[PDB]
Amino acid sequence: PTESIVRFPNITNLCPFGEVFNATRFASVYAWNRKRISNCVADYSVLYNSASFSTFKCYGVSPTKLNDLCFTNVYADSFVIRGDEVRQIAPGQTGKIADYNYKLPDDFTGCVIAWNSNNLDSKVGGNYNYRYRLFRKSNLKPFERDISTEIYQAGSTPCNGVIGFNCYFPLQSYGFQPTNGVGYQPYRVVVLSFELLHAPATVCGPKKSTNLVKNKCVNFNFNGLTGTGVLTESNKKFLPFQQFGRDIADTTDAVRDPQTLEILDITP
Amino acid sequence: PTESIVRFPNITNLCPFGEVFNATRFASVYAWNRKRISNCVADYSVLYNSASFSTFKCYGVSPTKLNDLCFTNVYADSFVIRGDEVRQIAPGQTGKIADYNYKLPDDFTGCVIAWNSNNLDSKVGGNYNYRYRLFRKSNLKPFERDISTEIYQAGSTPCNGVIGFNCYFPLQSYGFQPTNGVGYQPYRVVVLSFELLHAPATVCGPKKSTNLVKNKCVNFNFNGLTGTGVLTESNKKFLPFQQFGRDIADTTDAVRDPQTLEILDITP
Amino acid sequence: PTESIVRFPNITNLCPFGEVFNATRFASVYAWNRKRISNCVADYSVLYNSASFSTFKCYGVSPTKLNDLCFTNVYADSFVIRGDEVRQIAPGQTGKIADYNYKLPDDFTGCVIAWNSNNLDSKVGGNYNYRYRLFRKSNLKPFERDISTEIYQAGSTPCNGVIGFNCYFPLQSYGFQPTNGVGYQPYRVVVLSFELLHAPATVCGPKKSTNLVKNKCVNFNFNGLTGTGVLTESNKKFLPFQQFGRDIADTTDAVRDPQTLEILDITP
Amino acid sequence: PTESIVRFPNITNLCPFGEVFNATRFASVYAWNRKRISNCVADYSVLYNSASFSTFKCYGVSPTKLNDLCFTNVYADSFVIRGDEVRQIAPGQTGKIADYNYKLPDDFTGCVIAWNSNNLDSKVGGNYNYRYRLFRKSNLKPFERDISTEIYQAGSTPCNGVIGFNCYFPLQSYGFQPTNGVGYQPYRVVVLSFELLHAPATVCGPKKSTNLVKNKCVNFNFNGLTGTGVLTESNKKFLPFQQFGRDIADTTDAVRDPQTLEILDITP
Amino acid sequence: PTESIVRFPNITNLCPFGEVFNATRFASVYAWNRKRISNCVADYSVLYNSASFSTFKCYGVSPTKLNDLCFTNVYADSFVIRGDEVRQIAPGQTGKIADYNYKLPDDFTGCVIAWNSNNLDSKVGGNYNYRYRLFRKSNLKPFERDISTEIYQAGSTPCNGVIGFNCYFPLQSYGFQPTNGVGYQPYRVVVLSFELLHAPATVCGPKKSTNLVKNKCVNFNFNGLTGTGVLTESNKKFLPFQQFGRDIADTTDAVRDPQTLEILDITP
Amino acid sequence: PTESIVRFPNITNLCPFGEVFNATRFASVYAWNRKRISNCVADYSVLYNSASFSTFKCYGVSPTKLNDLCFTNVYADSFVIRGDEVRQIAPGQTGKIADYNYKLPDDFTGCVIAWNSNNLDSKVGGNYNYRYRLFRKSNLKPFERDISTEIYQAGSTPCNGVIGFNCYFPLQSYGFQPTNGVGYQPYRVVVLSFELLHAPATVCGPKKSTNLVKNKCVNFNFNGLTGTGVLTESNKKFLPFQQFGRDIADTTDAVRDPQTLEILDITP
Ligand SMILES: *[C@@H]1O[C@H](CO)[C@@H](O)[C@H](O)[C@H]1NC(C)=O
Ligand SMILES: *[C@@H]1O[C@H](CO)[C@@H](O)[C@H](O)[C@H]1NC(C)=O
Ligand SMILES: *[C@@H]1O[C@H](CO)[C@@H](O)[C@H](O)[C@H]1NC(C)=O
Ligand SMILES: *[C@@H]1O[C@H](CO)[C@@H](O)[C@H](O)[C@H]1NC(C)=O
Ligand SMILES: *[C@@H]1O[C@H](CO)[C@@H](O)[C@H](O)[C@H]1NC(C)=O
Ligand SMILES: *[C@@H]1O[C@H](CO)[C@@H](O)[C@H](O)[C@H]1NC(C)=O
Ligand SMILES: *[C@@H]1O[C@H](CO)[C@@H](O)[C@H](O)[C@H]1NC(C)=O
Ligand SMILES: *[C@@H]1O[C@H](CO)[C@@H](O)[C@H](O)[C@H]1NC(C)=O
Ligand SMILES: *[C@@H]1O[C@H](CO)[C@@H](O)[C@H](O)[C@H]1NC(C)=O
Ligand SMILES: *[C@@H]1O[C@H](CO)[C@@H](O)[C@H](O)[C@H]1NC(C)=O
Ligand SMILES: *[C@@H]1O[C@H](CO)[C@@H](O)[C@H](O)[C@H]1NC(C)=O
Ligand SMILES: *[C@@H]1O[C@H](CO)[C@@H](O)[C@H](O)[C@H]1NC(C)=O
Repeated sequence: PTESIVRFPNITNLCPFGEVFNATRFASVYAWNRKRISNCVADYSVLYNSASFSTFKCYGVSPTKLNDLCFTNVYADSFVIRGDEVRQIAPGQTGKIADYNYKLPDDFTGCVIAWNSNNLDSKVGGNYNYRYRLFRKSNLKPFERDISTEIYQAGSTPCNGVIGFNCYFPLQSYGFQPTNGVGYQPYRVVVLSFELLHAPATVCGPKKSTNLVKNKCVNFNFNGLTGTGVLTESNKKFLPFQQFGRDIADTTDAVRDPQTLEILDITP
Repeated sequence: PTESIVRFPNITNLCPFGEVFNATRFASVYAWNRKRISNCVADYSVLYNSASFSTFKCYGVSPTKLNDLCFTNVYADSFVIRGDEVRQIAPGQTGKIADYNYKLPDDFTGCVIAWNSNNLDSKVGGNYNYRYRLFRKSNLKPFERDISTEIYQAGSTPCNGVIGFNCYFPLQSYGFQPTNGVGYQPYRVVVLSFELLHAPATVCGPKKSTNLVKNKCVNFNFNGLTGTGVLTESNKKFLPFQQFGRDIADTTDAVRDPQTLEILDITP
Repeated sequence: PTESIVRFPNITNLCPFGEVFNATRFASVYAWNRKRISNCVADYSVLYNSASFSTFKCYGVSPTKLNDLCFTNVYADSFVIRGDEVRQIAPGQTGKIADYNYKLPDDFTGCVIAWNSNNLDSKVGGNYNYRYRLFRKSNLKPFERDISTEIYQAGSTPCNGVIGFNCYFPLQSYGFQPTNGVGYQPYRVVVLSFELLHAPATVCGPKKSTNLVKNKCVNFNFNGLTGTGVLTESNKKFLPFQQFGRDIADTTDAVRDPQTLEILDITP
Repeated sequence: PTESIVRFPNITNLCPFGEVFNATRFASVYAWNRKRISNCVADYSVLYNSASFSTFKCYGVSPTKLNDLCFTNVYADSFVIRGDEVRQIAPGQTGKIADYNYKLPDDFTGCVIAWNSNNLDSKVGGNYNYRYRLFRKSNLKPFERDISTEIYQAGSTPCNGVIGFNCYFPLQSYGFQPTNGVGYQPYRVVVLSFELLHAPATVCGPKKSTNLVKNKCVNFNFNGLTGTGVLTESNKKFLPFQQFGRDIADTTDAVRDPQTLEILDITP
Repeated sequence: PTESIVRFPNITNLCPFGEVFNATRFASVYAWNRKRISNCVADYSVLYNSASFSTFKCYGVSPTKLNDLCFTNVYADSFVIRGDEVRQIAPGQTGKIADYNYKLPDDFTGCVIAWNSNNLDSKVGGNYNYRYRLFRKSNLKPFERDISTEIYQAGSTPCNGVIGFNCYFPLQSYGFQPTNGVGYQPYRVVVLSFELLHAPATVCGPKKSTNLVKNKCVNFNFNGLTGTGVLTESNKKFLPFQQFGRDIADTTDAVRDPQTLEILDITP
Repeated sequence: PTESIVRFPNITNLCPFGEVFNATRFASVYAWNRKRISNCVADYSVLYNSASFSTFKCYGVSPTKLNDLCFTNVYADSFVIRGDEVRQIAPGQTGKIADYNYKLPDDFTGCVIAWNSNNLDSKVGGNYNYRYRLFRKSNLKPFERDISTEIYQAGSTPCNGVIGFNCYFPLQSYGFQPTNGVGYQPYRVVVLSFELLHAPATVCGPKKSTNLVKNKCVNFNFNGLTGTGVLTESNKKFLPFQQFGRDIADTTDAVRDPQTLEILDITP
């Protein structure tokens, strides 16, 4: 191959990562806010090169390569937790946050971002506006939220909606102090889950497209699908929903152009 | 003086310190339990010799000399706190327990007995039945309790007694676990308050009453009234409520016998 | 398989776990006490459900699946160690307790049960009755107890049976106090070690036996020997010590019934 | 006394305490910033009401009585130091800040106001902008500022104006991290200094100025001069520099009215 | 007064502060080594100005003024303790060291000099040669040395020279390691006690003797006795053991010259 | 095999570890000193048996098996750090010392030796002769040394080589004190890296050389190459740079003796 032919869709607007990562108030972990990111371009090397983030652990994908991939959808989950609970935001972990507040699936393709927010979220005299669910009958399914406020019966006696002996309120405040220990500062956590459905991808990295070159052995990056071959005109009539064609060997024979919406036939 | 004579009333019922120190369940610090001890002989040797009481700080009375004195009324304040906040139970300190839960007066005459109770008040998974008042409008008065449960407004919004943003429950749980450190481990605290007024003493030690030896220079202890003199037979007509007697110079010159109700002149 | 058949020997006495776990005085770690448990029914549910054991770590056996398995004999090793020495009671770990006091094998099968015992093993002023072996020439073998009290020759000079310079006593006191931190607090440790030999299993869980079903395909648990097959009456004669009849293919072909003493061939 | 009279000069402007306490960037402790507060009304109650301040130690004047008094001049000193070194801002105290950076007089009249400033002064990657003088040949005199950057010589070898072995820069960077403990936490300290010398007082509390009641026995606070008397007219020839007279008994008997510049007589 | 006359005895030999402080191995605190120091010039500013001692806290005398004083005898008591126990070497303090190992009288006059000794007194694997007395029936008297090794009876059972249950060895090892914390770190402590009683002075400071001038008003420092007066010839026949002279007014009116053994009349 | 033949060359001098480990002064971590050790005998068991080395971690070799295997060349890297960043001297670890001062490759072969030096590298009042590189624009490559003293521009403004606002000096002082904590105490670190490139061995340990026995199946160690064979005589034409010889089977079959320059055929 001589030169790569990158074809990405003609998207003009950047993804609203700034509003998600720089918002004034984040939600509590029991009622975490999920934002749907779609139909835009997202720069992921801005997040990595910024040294504000204490944690940038990515599972199932590499953080440096994130600008080269087109995901179908992005879900951004934002909440505030304790410092010692940051390690519970991982696939296959146990604890109060993992079981009762935010559960990550084992088959997780995404990145976990955690930065210290002692400056903006903590307050002297106590910031008790951040609460976490401490009591639940059963553990949470992955990507499930619990906003219930029913009194957790921890004994034989019914509670009748009144707090007291063995009847506790399900949500407990953190009590954040600026004079707290290293494990007790507020941490804002944004979990970026990359949905990779077999669909037209709408969140692409910031890569400049290259105009189409055919009839020669070239590299190509069609919607994040890297390959090498000769691109020719395809007689095959793809259905409108269909975006890829798979041979008997499960390798893409043809791809629908993401800019001019035509069919190109890949040959080795 | 030749010999020492001690005359006490013939009270043989032992004071209920077993109910105070060996109760199955204590109460929370916001609703600390007060017990009135009177009209019994008190044994403070069993408190002093015990090898479980980590803190035995006595204010206004010597801890070794608890057995010698006589009092009228004893107030036992039992509650459960954590280790770091045991130091707040003293005259003149600040903190959440001192300001909003239990305040000791600066003129406190009594002892503070604190011992670790990690085995009885901690449960694996958390023992949340012990609560403390965390928010209050104004600091507490000495020997004042606040068992009201009203939602504390921490902002400028009238939120109608529903927990949420800037409206917090007044009581917060300790959440005791056996794995927690000694700063956050349960400590049972019994505060003994002795009041010595111009009243006949009802709480005394187990000091034996000796025989009445008159017309000799003896050291004497009549119901806690120590001194030296030559006790003889009197002709004064005390009224039944009148225990001792005073001269023109406001010095004790006659006492009533605790046992046989006989008036004895103390000449020096 | 249509039905499930469980056959266990008709033994009814409970195993003396109460004597092991609720004893008033535990021995020191250098002279740890091993008790042989056999010929009884062991209910491991009462250990698991109760919330006092801070550390409950099983190696080689799933902790929640203790009830269904049958063991030949159980050895319970009890001792007292401080909080930072709890992590050394594990296979493959190092430390003073692992090298000189109690060493577990790398192939250990069983559970480690450690709970805080600050009330029973600490007195104010120091509880020095719990000693650990501090000096030894060589590390201990697995499950080997050393109670020798010769003076340790640290230097090049003969000790001559007197403590002095470069000659130390091998045992050293913990010195527990209730004010000490959780690293220096008493923990009572019971190590359950299960052996699975060719002997008949005597320590079985609280699972209840069912009726024997013959000539039909069932799923059977014969005294811990799980399997599936058509149980049929056999003409095989087993010697009294022999309990099962593995063939040339190392698969269980016949089992002696633990109650009625019947030889039962298994057809797949 | 029939009533109370408070006569203060007709000063309208509020004191610029917003530009001192809420300044964007404080100076370092080696070059601490001193601001002269005069000719304005000062409200010290609003400083005491805020719970942001973690240290409000006032020496020689009580914090509750701050609004009552009047002063001629206020010296507002501001700097940033770590949490462990807050205690060295005290009269008759020793330390690095006391010897080399900021020394208070042994008889100091004012308030040391220190609050935690983690949110304003810390940043990720460390805020090293705040420097403290660590090396000096001699200890600092009280209220003396040293901004010399000469290289301190520790050994006999002359430094020659370059950094090297035994020749160190006199200023050391603090190294404030958001993840540091409370010991190394950035704290902003404001040291208010008051002069009690007799002069025309320019700064007073927010107390309302009442009318002038003559020939009736009233309490008075004439520009901070507390007393009780019958305020009558005077025929004394007060010169312009003379603000309050005195008698042969060295007691205050004639005070100039601050608003009218009219001499009044205090009659007991 | 015109001149100042210092007369000290003609001694030149320096007493071994080097052997006290720079010894290779010190002694344990239960068997602290006391050395008698007499007939020497002692340069206390060598110990004061050297940046080697972490603590140089002096009781009853100023450390800077020690060069200008003369004492009859100096006791140097050297031992090794831990960092947290350095505080306990003081009058009116409690602990294990103060009660059982080294006790200081309440009228103590001297200095306590403590410096860290990590490289000398620690070893990887534990340095156990430094022992402290942990058990004693009664508290120690001031300056009492106890080197007895008898088994402490902490219970009712006789011990009979065998260590075991409730029978402990009285000496307990520190167990120093170089990786230990600064509280558990080996500190060498030397306590200097000065006999200021009425006796011939032997230990004197490095002040140089000046020539004797008579019949004028001069300040004088005769063997550490300071005054102002006129020195003249005296007819008082002193007995050879007598140094000072005194009258009914309890004032020193005659002294003996340290060098010429001449009796001088101090006329004021 | 019958006996083992260990053949080491005729080397008489010892490797100069004395000034590497027991030098009076060490260099700082930014200017880490490197010493090349070759052509001598090194006794690693002296370092192994030392009672002062707290950390003796090794990578790519066993800490027990370092003496018997002998290496081509030894690079000794010496620097002083504090106790917290001892863990940062490991491959793959991230930190200030790792990124900016001393970086080890991920395939590092050798041993890290660290020991506390609080009595040598700390002085009362502070020892500031040991510096570390705090700021660098890029992370260091493995084994590169950067001693540049250029002013680190931390802001946008060009300040032209002067210290000031965001123009920090790159080096900073540890500031060791004897009373500091174990994290802030000096630790001398000697990294002993070894390369195993294709070259004749120059440093080998103190193991003695045995006489040759030919025509018998003996275990042999020919200067780091260990095998089993019948070392018969040869007739090879080995050029003087050929240390050993390999056949078509890619196995060692001819070794020239290091002590006699005689080629020996290894026959299986
Ligand atoms: C949030 O604001 C800061 C301040 O300018 C900026 O550096 C950062 O890049 C912003 N975050 C995002 C995701 O743009
Ligand atoms: C953008 O892409 C669409 C197909 O996705 C195409 O129809 C349209 O013409 C493109 N816009 C421009 C300006 O080329
Ligand atoms: C509580 O019970 C224990 C049980 O032996 C006893 O020793 C102790 O004296 C009791 N407490 C009081 C105050 O009597
Ligand atoms: C006991 O005291 C009472 C006073 O209440 C008295 O009446 C009675 O006689 C006394 N009894 C004896 C045996 O002293
Ligand atoms: C020990 O005694 C307690 C007392 O309630 C009981 O709950 C526990 O089950 C006992 N332990 C065992 C192993 O039976
Ligand atoms: C109990 O087991 C024994 C086996 O030794 C057997 O002989 C006996 O019949 C059994 N009893 C019952 C009631 O099953
Ligand atoms: C600084 O700003 C805060 C913001 O609300 C305010 O509450 C405070 O009073 C201000 N400080 C002063 C001295 O005015
Ligand atoms: C304000 O004070 C000045 C002098 O103190 C006086 O001359 C003037 O009349 C006053 N004005 C008012 C309105 O009181
Ligand atoms: C101990 O030896 C060192 C070595 O130079 C010396 O500086 C110090 O002054 C000596 N101390 C005494 C008390 O002699
Ligand atoms: C030294 O002092 C003695 C008295 O103790 C005296 O007899 C002698 O003459 C003195 N010598 C000198 C040289 O001053
Ligand atoms: C000493 O070394 C030389 C050169 O390496 C060698 O030729 C000689 O044989 C050696 N000496 C002995 C006794 O082997
Ligand atoms: C450094 O000196 C000590 C002094 O005994 C010695 O034990 C040690 O072996 C020396 N270090 C080396 C590397 O030889």
